[PDB]
Amino acid sequence: AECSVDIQGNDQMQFNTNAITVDKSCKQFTVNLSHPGNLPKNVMGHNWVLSTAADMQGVVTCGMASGLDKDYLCPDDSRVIAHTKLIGSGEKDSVTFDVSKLKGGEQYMFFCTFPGHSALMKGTLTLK
Ligand SMILES: [Cu+2]
Repeated sequence: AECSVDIQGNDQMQFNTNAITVDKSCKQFTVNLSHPGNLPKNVMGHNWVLSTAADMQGVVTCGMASGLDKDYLCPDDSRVIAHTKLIGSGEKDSVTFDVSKLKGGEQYMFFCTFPGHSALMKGTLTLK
């Protein structure tokens, strides 16, 4: 089983994957996020945030006004299944979550909540 994925967010507003597969035999799944660019996090910060497709817009909106010092996420927001911190150029963060948190018939999305990023920085996550 492959129970981790490495993801990059760059200075051109791109994640390097659009779709993440979580092998259902994994008890835990890990995302290792890094930022290959030169731009600092107040200009081009990225996080990796997971929610159901239905919840994505609310999480993104709640985040846009939570501000930079809250990593553009509403604190202790239970719609967020898992998230990293907001990182800038040359930084990295990882998150590990319980695969039991994923419902098998549900649609999940991952995205960055830095204001405006999620138009491009989004993809699917699928338990299979
Ligand atoms: Cu971003």
